[PDB]
Amino acid sequence: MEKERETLQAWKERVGQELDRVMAFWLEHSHDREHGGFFTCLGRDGRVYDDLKYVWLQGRQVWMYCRLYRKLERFHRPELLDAAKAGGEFLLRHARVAPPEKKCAFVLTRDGRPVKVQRSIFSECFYTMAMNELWRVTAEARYQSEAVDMMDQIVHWVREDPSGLGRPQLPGAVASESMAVPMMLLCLVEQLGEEDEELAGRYAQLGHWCARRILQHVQRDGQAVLENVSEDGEELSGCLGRHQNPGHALEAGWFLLRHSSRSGDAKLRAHVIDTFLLLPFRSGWDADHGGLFYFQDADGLCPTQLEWAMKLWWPHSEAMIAFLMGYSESGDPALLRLFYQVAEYTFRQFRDPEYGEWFGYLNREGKVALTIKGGPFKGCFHVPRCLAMCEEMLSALLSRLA
Amino acid sequence: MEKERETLQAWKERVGQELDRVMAFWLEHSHDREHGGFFTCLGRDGRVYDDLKYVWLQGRQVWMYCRLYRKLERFHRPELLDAAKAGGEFLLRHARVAPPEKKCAFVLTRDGRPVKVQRSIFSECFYTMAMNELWRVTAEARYQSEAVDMMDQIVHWVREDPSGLGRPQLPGAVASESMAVPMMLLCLVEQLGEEDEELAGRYAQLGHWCARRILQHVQRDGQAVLENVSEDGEELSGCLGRHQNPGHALEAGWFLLRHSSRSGDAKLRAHVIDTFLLLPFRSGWDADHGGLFYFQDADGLCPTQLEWAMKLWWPHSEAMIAFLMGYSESGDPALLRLFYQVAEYTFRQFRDPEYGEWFGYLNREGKVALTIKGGPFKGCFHVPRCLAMCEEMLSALLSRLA
Repeated sequence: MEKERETLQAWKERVGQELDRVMAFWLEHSHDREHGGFFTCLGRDGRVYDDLKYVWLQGRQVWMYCRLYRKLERFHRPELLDAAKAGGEFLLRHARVAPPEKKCAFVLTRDGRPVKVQRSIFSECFYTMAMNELWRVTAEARYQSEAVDMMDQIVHWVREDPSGLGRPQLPGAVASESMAVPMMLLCLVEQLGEEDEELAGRYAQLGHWCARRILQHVQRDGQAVLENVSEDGEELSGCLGRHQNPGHALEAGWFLLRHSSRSGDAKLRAHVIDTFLLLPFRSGWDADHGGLFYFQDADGLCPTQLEWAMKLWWPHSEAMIAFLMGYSESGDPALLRLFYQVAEYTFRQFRDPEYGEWFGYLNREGKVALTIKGGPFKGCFHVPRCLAMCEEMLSALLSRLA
Repeated sequence: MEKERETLQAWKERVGQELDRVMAFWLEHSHDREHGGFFTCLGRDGRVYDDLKYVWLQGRQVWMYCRLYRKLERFHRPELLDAAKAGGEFLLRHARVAPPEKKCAFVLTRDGRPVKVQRSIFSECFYTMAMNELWRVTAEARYQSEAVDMMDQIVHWVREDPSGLGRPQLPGAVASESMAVPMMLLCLVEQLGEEDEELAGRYAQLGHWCARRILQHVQRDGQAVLENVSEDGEELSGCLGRHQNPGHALEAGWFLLRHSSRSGDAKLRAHVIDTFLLLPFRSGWDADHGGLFYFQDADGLCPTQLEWAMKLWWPHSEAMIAFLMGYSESGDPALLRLFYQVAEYTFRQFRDPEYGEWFGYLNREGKVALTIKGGPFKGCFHVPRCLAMCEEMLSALLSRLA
C-alpha cells in the first residue's frame, strides 16, 4: 500500500541521512592522530573536554567504523579504515593491563597507560568485537587470532573461572547473574559466526546457552524481565532482585530475535516479542512525558538510583532496532507502530541539529540534562549502530512492498 | 544540489528496484536443484531451452550471488547463499577437465561432464572470482586456496608459458594481445585485493602491469582503442588489427578507473576518461537509432562480423557503470549527462517489462532480435552487476551532495 511504503521510504531517508551526520561528527572530532584511538569525551560542539581513552568505546568505535566500511558503500572510504586500523593498534598495544594476561583495562590515559580496571568482561568483549571486524576488512590473521583468543578467554572466565576477573565473593554477596553477561556473550557469538561457518559452528553450544540464560531473566509468570537473577534462574530479593532496565530488555530482545531469525523458530520469536519487546516497553514507557525510564523496580517501589527517571539515548536507540526488527520478523503491524512512536520521540528529543550527533542524557521531562555528545559511557556505537541497522532493515522491507 | 539530487534519487530507486526484479528472475528460474549449478539457457519467460552449463556464467553467477549477499542487506538471505554454495560445489567437482590439471572446461553437460574446452583463461578467471567470493561468505579456506592457486596458474599461463593453454603456434599467425586478457587479469587483481592487504600487496605489481597493457591498446594518438595489438603494443593490420568493440573499451575504462582510484593520478584519470569513455562512446554510439554498436572497424570499414551492428545488453550495462563511475571520480557533468543518456536508452530498450530480466540482443533498430533472457553468453552477471554498482555509486553521491 502506498501509505505504508511512503512512510517507510521517508524513515529510511531520515535515518540514512542521520547516520551520515552522526558519523561526520565522530570523523572530524574523535580521532587522536597523535597517539591512536579516539577521544569520546566530546562536548556539545565536539570539543574534547578530557583525553582519557575508555576501552569500551574504543573497541566499539573500531567495530563501528569497520562495520560501516564493509556494509554501507557510502562508508567504504579510507578515512574510516585508517582510523579503524589506528584504533585496533592502540587496543593491541595498550588494551591489556599486563599483556601476557588478557585482562583489559577499563580506561587508559591518552597514551595508553592503564588507569582503571573493571572486574568484568566488558572491555574484553568489545576488544574481541573490534578485532574480528578489523580482520574482516584486512584479512590479517593476527586480528582474528586476537579475537578468537580473547573470546575463549571470556568464555572460560564466565563459565569456568570468575577468578580471572578478581573480586572473590564475600560470604554475604548473593551469587547473581547480570543480564548484560549472556547478552554480551551472545552478541559475540553472533559477531564471530557471521559469514564464518567454522566459528558459527564452534560457538553454537555457547550461543544456545546464552539465549537460554537471557530467557531465565523472564520472571513473575512472564510478567517481568529482571536485570539480575540467581545463577539458577530464580528471582532474587531486595533492590538487587527487583532491579529492571527496560532499555536492556529491549536490546536483549533484538539480540535474541537475531539469534532466532535464522532458526525459523516463530515460537521463540513470538515469546521474545511479547516478553522482551512489548512488556518492557509497556512498563518502561513514561506515560506522562514519553520516553523509556532508565531504571525501574519490579514491585513498583521507588528505585534507589538517583537517575532512574532520566531518559537516556541508548534505551531508545535499542528500542528502534528491536521494534523494526520484530516487525521485519513477524509482520505484526503493532510493532511497526511502536517503532514509529519510539523513532519520533528519540529523533525529536535527543538529536542536536546544531552540532550533530545526539545528546545522551535528558531529565524525565525530556529536557537536556547533560550537553555532552560523548563521555565515559557514550561513544560512536549505540546511535550509529541503530541508524545503520534500521536503514538496512527498512531497505529490506521496502524491497517486499515494491 | 537539489536540482540534481532529484533525478539521482529517481535513478537510485529505479536501479535498486530493477536489481530486485532481475535477481528475482534468476533466483526463481535458473537453479538446478538436481545437479547443482545454474541453467542459463532460459527463454523470455524463464523456461529452460537447454541444460548445458557454461562454466563462465556458472562462475559469474556464484560470484554475483555472494557479492550481493554480503554487500546488500536485502540479498543477505539463505536462498542466495545455499545456491552459490551448490554452484561452487558444482564448479569444484567439474569445472576442471583433467582434474589433476587446472584447465577448466568451457561447457559442461547438466551433470558436469566436459563438452568443450576453450583455449583461453576466461573460464578459469570466473572460477577464480566465484571461489574467492565463496571464501568471503563462509570463511572456508578451501575456497580461498582454490582461488589463489588458480590465480597463480592463470598468471603463469599469460606471463610465462601460454603453451599450457594449448593452441599451436603457426608461422603466419601474428603475435597479438586481446584487451580482454589484461582486463580479466586486472579484474581478478582488484577482486582478490578487496579487504585483503596481503593479496593486494602480493598482486599489486601485476595490477600495475595489466593496467599498463590495457592502456597499450590506445592507438592513433588516442583516437582509437584497438581490441587487438601486438605484444609490443603496436597496431596490427587487417580486420583483426582494426577490430573494435565499444563495449569492452568502456568496460576496460571503468576497470582502470577503479584501479587508478587509489593512485589518484588526475592526468591518467583524465586520460582513461577521454579515451576509454568519451572516445568509445563518441564513435560507437548509433546516431540514427541510438545505442552502441557491437563491433566497429577502426578504419570505418564495414566490419566482417555479421552482428557488428546489433545493439547488445552488456556494452550498455558496462557504459552505465563507466559513466557513473567517471562522474563520481571527476565530477564532470558531461559524464553524468552521458550516464543518463545511456541509462535511459538501455532501460527503455532492453528491459522486458512483463517477464523480468533484459533481452540481450536487439537489431540495429533497437527491436528485439532474440527473445532469450539467457544463453551461451548471457547469464547472471553484466546486468545485476551494473545495477548493484550503480546503486552503491548513487548512494554515495547522494550522501555527499545532500
